[PDB]
Amino acid sequence: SFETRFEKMDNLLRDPKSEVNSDCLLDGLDALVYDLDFPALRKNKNIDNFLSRYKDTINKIRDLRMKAEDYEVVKVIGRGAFGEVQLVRHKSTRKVYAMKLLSKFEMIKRSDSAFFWEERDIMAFANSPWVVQLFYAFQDDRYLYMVMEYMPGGDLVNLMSNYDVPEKWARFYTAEVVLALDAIHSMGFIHRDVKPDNMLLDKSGHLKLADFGTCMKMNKEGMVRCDTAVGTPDYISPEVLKSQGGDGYYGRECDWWSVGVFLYEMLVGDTPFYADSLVGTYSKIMNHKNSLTFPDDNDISKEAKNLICAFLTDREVRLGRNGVEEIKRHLFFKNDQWAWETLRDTVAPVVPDLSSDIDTSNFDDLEEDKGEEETFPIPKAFVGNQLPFVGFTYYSNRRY
Amino acid sequence: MSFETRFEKMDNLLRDPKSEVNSDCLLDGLDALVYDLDFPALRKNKNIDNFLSRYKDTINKIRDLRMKAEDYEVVKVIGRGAFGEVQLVRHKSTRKVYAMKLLSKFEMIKRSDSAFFWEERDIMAFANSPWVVQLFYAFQDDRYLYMVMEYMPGGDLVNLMSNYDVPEKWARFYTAEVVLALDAIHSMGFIHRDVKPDNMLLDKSGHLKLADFGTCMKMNKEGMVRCDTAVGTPDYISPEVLKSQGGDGYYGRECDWWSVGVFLYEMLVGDTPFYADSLVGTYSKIMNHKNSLTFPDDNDISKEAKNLICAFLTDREVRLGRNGVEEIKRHLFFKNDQWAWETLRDTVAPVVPDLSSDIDTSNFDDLEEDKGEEETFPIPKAFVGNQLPFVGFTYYSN
Ligand SMILES: Cc1cncc2cccc(S(=O)(=O)N3CCCNC[C@@H]3C)c12
Ligand SMILES: Cc1cncc2cccc(S(=O)(=O)N3CCCNC[C@@H]3C)c12
Repeated sequence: SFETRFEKMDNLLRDPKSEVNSDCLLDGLDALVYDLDFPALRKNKNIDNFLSRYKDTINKIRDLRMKAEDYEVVKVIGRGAFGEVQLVRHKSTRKVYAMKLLSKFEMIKRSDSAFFWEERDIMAFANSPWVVQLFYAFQDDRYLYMVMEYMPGGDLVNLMSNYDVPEKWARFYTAEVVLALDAIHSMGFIHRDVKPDNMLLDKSGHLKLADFGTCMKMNKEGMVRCDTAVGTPDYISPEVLKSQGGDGYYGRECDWWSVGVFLYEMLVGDTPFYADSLVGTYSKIMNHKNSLTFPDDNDISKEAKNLICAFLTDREVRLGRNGVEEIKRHLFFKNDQWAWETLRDTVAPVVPDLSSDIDTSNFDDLEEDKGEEETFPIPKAFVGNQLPFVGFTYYSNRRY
Repeated sequence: MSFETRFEKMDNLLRDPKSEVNSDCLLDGLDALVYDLDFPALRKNKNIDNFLSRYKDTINKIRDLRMKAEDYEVVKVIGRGAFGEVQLVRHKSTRKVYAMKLLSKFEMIKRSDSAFFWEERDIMAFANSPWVVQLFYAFQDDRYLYMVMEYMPGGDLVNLMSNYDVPEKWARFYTAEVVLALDAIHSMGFIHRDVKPDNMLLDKSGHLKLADFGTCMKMNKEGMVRCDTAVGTPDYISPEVLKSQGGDGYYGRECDWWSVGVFLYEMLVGDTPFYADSLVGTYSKIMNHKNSLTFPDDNDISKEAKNLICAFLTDREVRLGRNGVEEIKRHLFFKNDQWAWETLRDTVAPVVPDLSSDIDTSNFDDLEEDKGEEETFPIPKAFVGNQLPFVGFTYYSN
């Protein structure tokens, strides 16, 4: 019909998940103008006319869309591999966020993933108390921007470094991680990178999973086919570490192995497979059968040792293989202060004491500025470097 | 300005029909970029190959839902333009009848002329005047631009002048309707620059509308325009525009009234006042208008008609219409006892067309057969950009 078509079209223009909604269409034009405004291409008639035809229109567009100078930087609080994360306040709304930056030139310069899509999709739609929420995402010719909620409590690395964690606490944080990963699994994802660095606490002291740069979608059988290893040297599982072209076909059990490494560190004080070098940890992990030993100290309860061992073993025997419910039924979690279905409603072991909306005490000092980072080379001919990052924007068509 | 304001100002721009960043214009820019990149030589670049591979399923579906050419059923060819034919069509779904104009993209690029359609698209779409032919829809593909307009069943004034010896009473009516039609186009801020019977069409009631505006321009601060172009049909073109060969000339809107004087002269005498065999001879007679403008040895033309034709066919600085349009209306030639200006298009027309159906094309002569195969674009080796001058043309109505 003539109306059914006009309707179907209006869906693809509004739906927050359309490949061509207002966010994607306003980006596509913004990408073209950016990737044409070079004197070596201005010699072409069509390009020179097009840029002069849209010059006044495109400068009005960029002044109205969300841009970097809309935010007031307060302090740098994190360093990612591709860009820093800074505590900012929106100049107009006065609201405080944690803004993440991603250098476009850097990611294009050999980072075989285009990973930002998976993290943008989860943090924006997950709608879970265990997942850090993405509020806005925008871009320009240099960086990608991810405006997320600020976690004032800090990461679990900072907590472990300033405390000797007792079992009561370890039980709480391990249980909150288990529910956090089960929520990510329900979305159809294997995390592949579970570690304290990616765990942050809110203003109440409860745990959330920040960063999802290594998340991948499971198939119908619930497995993942990968030819290259992914993760962190200490927390990586035996099957993900030996990932090769011969197969490389693992399930979600690898995530629970990392939770066992996480529990071991909170009690013992060190990683279960520490070494003098980095490549030593590798041999120690592949030989987990004989290398996994607890130090001579009576303070690790029988149950704690049992769970850590139930996680740190071969995939086929490893606990958590028959669903997440057999992990929750474990005796280590058997306590008398909370229940699973009401855990994030109970009072946290360490409640943070904050002075203001911008209290950054739980975050160690960084440097700021660094000068100016070099970006893409000025094109001689049409390169089209913004085409990969088209439609990353999350502003005009957000889900409410 | 607040954040709630900045967000909403942006959101309104995607629905505003006058906006250059409206939803249809943004959809054009993506539709275009896929055409001007999908060549096996440019697939070597991965940023392009990856961009095209993502929007495959998507851009194919977009080009399927939007208004396309096969949505209309062609009934008969009724007109021919420089860049493509104009055909009477019926929309297959709504069953409504329109006159659709076609413009070959490749042709406009080849002739180095792809910046005139904007002025006509803007007027016919927003003019909202009984004197202006209305544009309902405008869409495109990789080959032509499309302009869906209201069909004028009355035919052009050329066909009327060829089948009748136009009496003064009629000439008075049609000249007055042109004067009001041009005054409406002037109020929008435009000088027409191309007033002739070919561009005048009658509706089903027999009243005049200006169709085709492919040479209109926006007037500057003093209400004038500086331009430099060639000459197409110099029979109606004024002295000032002819002296503007280069861009050294600044002319006002009084050039449009000169053409109205040529229009009145033709309706009565029977021929153009400065006609010649060659194109350079027509020009020479226009420049020497003080001596070439004459009248036949038959006093069929009244005193008033002679006066008005002379008041229009003189130097710009003395030409009638310089001191506004009101001094033209006050002229004694128009002094009649049939109508008044403010109610003219409500009176009965001198020639009311007799129609048989919604597709009666009797007032339009049959048109040959173009037959000439349209040439296509050669496969690029770099970025050519043969779609950028045609982004933002698509337009829908409510
Ligand atoms: C400090 C911080 C504070 N508040 C919210 C955050 C949301 C995502 C990431 C961070 S972050 O910790 O800056 N961050 C990115 C740097 C790489 N290391 C992983 C880690 C999760 C936040
Ligand atoms: C026949 C016709 C019939 N109905 C509506 C029309 C609207 C615009 C142009 C035409 S048209 O006359 O086809 N036309 C274009 C060809 C060049 N000459 C100018 C003239 C106005 C219409």
